[PDB]
Amino acid sequence: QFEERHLKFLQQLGKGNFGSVEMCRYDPLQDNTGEVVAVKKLQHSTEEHLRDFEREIEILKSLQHDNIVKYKGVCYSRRNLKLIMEYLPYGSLRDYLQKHKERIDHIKLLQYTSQICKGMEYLGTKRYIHRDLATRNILVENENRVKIGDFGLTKVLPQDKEYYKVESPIFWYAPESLTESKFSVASDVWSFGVVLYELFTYIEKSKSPPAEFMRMIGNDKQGQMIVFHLIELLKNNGRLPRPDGCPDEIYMIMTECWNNNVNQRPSFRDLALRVDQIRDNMAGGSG
Ligand SMILES: N#CC[C@H](C1CCCC1)n1cc(-c2ncnc3[nH]ccc23)cn1
Repeated sequence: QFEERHLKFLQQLGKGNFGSVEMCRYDPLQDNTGEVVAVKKLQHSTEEHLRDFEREIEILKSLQHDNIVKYKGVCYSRRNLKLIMEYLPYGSLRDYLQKHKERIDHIKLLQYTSQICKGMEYLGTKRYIHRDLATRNILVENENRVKIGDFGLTKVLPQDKEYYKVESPIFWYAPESLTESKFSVASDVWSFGVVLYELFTYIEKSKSPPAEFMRMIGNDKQGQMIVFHLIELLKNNGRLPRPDGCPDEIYMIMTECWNNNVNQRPSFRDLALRVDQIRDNMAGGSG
């Protein structure tokens, strides 16, 4: 779809563990008048990583939703597969919320929450598991609209099961992901609860899930024993605390998402409805 020669690098936007995203100018008219785009490429183009990247591209191209970053096309010349997507200039929600927190009230946080929920509801209709729902993977287009911005870990559920068994962001993981490496819509709901916690702490680093969990566990632990003591903590119903200023009903949603019983966690459809109702009530539909 895109031609390598016209694409001009401008600046790096983000770097993951296997890919990076660049800000580039696509200029088919060679007049520098072309659109600025975001370009994802692999750091190391091994056979494994390229096969994974191809499926990620297929996943994004199949998604069309207001709250999912827009696929544009692919670009290659010989092993230089790149994914072209719409550029969102406010960057990740983490940076945005940090910079603008004093101006972002709870009604606005719930607007972002609702948009994330509806994007995930849409993902569920395709039987996709995101596996990395966290504010680092949410992008901001404008002050009224966020989009799920990265799908590098997203899996398609197999046809015989409602879960996929597969360096992990352990402080966002459901207990069965930690113990059984099992990922499902329900483990995405668990991670969504952590996202809600991130939003209502305004991405303060001292209150981040890793900082909170390590204080609860003990900083003497490293690597494997961190995971062990996190599992024991969650099994014993230890949970992240209610953020300062967070309404109790919003914390209650977090804690329902963090149920150890997978079957007890809410659906994204129900989360979107409840968040929308809370937001409307807070804005003056109930006071
Ligand atoms: N979301 C998310 C995180 C993702 C990083 C995580 C792995 C590659 C980079 N990332 C995407 C961007 C980005 N920024 C601005 N516009 C964009 N469009 C598509 C991705 C994108 C920046 N970092």
